[PDB]
Amino acid sequence: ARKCSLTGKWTNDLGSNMTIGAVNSRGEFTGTYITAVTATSNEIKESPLHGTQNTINKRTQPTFGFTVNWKFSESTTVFTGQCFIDRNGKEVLKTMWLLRSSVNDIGDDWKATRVGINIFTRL
Amino acid sequence: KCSLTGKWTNDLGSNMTIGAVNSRGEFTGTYITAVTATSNEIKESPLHGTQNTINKRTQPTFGFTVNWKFSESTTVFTGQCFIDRNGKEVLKTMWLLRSSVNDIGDDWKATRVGINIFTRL
Amino acid sequence: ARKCSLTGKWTNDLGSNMTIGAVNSRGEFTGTYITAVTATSNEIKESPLHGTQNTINKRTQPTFGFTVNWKFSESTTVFTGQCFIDRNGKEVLKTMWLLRSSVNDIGDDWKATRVGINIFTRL
Amino acid sequence: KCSLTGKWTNDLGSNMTIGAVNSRGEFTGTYITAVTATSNEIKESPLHGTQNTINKRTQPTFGFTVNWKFSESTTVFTGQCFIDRNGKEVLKTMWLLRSSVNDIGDDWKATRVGINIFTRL
Ligand SMILES: C[C@@H](OC(=O)N1C(=O)N[C@@H]2[C@@H](CCCCC(=O)O)SC[C@@H]21)c1cc2c(cc1[N+](=O)[O-])OCO2
Ligand SMILES: C[C@@H](OC(=O)N1C(=O)N[C@@H]2[C@@H](CCCCC(=O)O)SC[C@@H]21)c1cc2c(cc1[N+](=O)[O-])OCO2
Ligand SMILES: C[C@@H](OC(=O)N1C(=O)N[C@@H]2[C@@H](CCCCC(=O)O)SC[C@@H]21)c1cc2c(cc1[N+](=O)[O-])OCO2
Ligand SMILES: C[C@@H](OC(=O)N1C(=O)N[C@@H]2[C@@H](CCCCC(=O)O)SC[C@@H]21)c1cc2c(cc1[N+](=O)[O-])OCO2
Ligand SMILES: *[C@@H]1O[C@H](CO)[C@@H](O)[C@H](O)[C@H]1NC(C)=O
Ligand SMILES: *[C@@H]1O[C@H](CO)[C@@H](O)[C@H](O)[C@H]1NC(C)=O
Ligand SMILES: *[C@@H]1O[C@H](CO)[C@@H](O)[C@H](O)[C@H]1NC(C)=O
Ligand SMILES: *[C@@H]1O[C@H](CO)[C@@H](O)[C@H](O)[C@H]1NC(C)=O
Repeated sequence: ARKCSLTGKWTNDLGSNMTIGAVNSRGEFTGTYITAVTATSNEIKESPLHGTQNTINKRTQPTFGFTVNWKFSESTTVFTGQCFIDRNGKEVLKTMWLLRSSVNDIGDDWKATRVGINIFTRL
Repeated sequence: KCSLTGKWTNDLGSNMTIGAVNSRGEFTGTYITAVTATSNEIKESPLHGTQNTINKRTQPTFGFTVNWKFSESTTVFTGQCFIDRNGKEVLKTMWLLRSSVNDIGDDWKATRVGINIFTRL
Repeated sequence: ARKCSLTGKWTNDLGSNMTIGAVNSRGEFTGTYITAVTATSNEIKESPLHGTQNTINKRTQPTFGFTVNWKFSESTTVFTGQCFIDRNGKEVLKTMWLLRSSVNDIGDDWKATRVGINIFTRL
Repeated sequence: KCSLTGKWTNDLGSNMTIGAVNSRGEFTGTYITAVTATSNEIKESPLHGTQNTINKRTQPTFGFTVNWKFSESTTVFTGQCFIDRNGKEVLKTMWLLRSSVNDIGDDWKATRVGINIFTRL
């Protein structure tokens, strides 16, 4: 089997793109995310992400997580999922995400977390 | 003025340390979990994340990833740092726990979800 | 060990309340929910809920699911959890929920779902 | 005009039928899943839920619970029925799969999360 590697430029059906740089010996990587959609009402900007891939037993399809530090919103998104060789032999990232909104009041914390999936292929 | 830096615990008795948050909002930390979904022995594990600095909010949101050192799994946490008028701090978060599955046909069952509330330890 | 039963009036820390009726032999139940808070700009009203308790292997601490059909918004929330006898011998419902907002456009689907917990105790 | 009533399938080839939706928005249905997290043999299982009828929207939200007949688990699904200019419908949902745990101490790991997209026939 190929190893599924995170390093590279990725896209989803929507056409958001993200670029992940080299993954270091501690499993750390950095990258940038450019979303095609927003919950905000200002200009979208390219935002950094930082995360780690899990290296336990050196799996060829490893899990990973990362945090996107949005540069245009007070929110944060975290993604986690796994790098798979898909049925067609291509790498695919199968992820899920939580988008945390900023709320003014701790009484509103209950409504601040949205959840979804995101599936990425190489661009 | 709600800062992520410090030692934190939850009601379960898991603890977390977080270091200085740099001017880009990056921090690293450790997480020692009281419980695992695994049969392995727990080991303190590193975390890395960022705090959101847009508009220098006093109660910022943030995310981090815990890179478990006794499992093939990864957990992410996101939430917000609340600070009351005593200056008591609370991090209210939700997490996704991603297990490693051997086949892509099992991906659907690989992601668990929950909350974790942390106070200063 | 008591059987943990869904039937009864329940509250959470926030003071939202819920009443669940008799659970039938097919494990169905009906009730009502009054939420203390809301994410819409709308006026809050008591709303019905309908769900089932799982009765496989007649467990004393069953899982269950229910849908709240909000009467004051176009939203729906589903809750699922388990009815435990807690360490102190009280019943407790430990649940998680998904709150589905109505969006006007399919392209907004990605952001229509919030997630949370709710812990109920008998009122 | 987006109606829930019908037989539905997803990319995995799970199927679901939903019957008539009454004037209170209630419906019942069945779910035959292609996959399971369990080691039991899958059996068709009943589902019950409601469609939201406030402002009688063309693309209403709805929820339902699947009462699995081969597991101690329960799944809830919630989402929205979308209908294109052509009359082609799709149900975009997310779900929580609650496992049964023996002790309240394991509750934190009992809830899995996912999506499911259904189409007609
Ligand atoms: C599930 C969804 O996820 C994404 O691809 N998403 C993106 O690429 N961007 C949004 C991001 C929001 C950045 C926000 C900052 C803020 O608003 O605070 S986080 C997940 C979502 C998606 C949305 C779509 C879509 C296809 C997909 N998808 O392919 O997964 O088509 C129209 O909208
Ligand atoms: C919801 C729960 O969350 C946690 O605190 N959790 C932990 O501190 N540990 C587990 C972690 C699992 C490490 C695993 C690596 C692997 O297994 O693959 S991730 C979230 C959960 C929790 C449980 C409790 C509690 C308070 C909280 N809480 O505040 O988060 O009191 C009684 O039990
Ligand atoms: C986690 C949270 O959950 C609830 O209690 N929730 C409620 O009782 N109400 C909201 C409901 C919203 C109905 C919305 C219709 C619409 O807006 O579209 S859905 C579950 C959530 C909660 C919020 C709190 C709190 C304690 C808890 N809790 O104990 O879980 O203290 C002050 O705010
Ligand atoms: C995300 C996933 O979800 C499903 O379709 N699912 C199913 O139809 N079956 C599993 C169910 C198992 C219930 C369990 C009883 C028990 O084990 O306790 S609940 C949701 C999931 C899915 C998987 C796929 C797919 C498309 C989708 N989808 O559209 O959601 O194509 C390849 O595999
Ligand atoms: C993603 O990359 C493609 C090709 O580089 C480009 O045409 C598209 O606009 C990019 N998406 C965004 C949101 O920038
Ligand atoms: C958390 O720290 C406390 C006291 O400092 C300690 O007794 C407890 O063992 C720690 N929890 C874990 C899982 O290490
Ligand atoms: C919960 O019920 C108690 C009545 O016992 C009531 O005082 C409280 O306000 C109720 N909550 C709501 C939202 O009605
Ligand atoms: C779904 O329906 C199709 C035929 O209509 C059938 O071939 C398929 O096996 C069904 N799926 C399951 C899981 O029963």
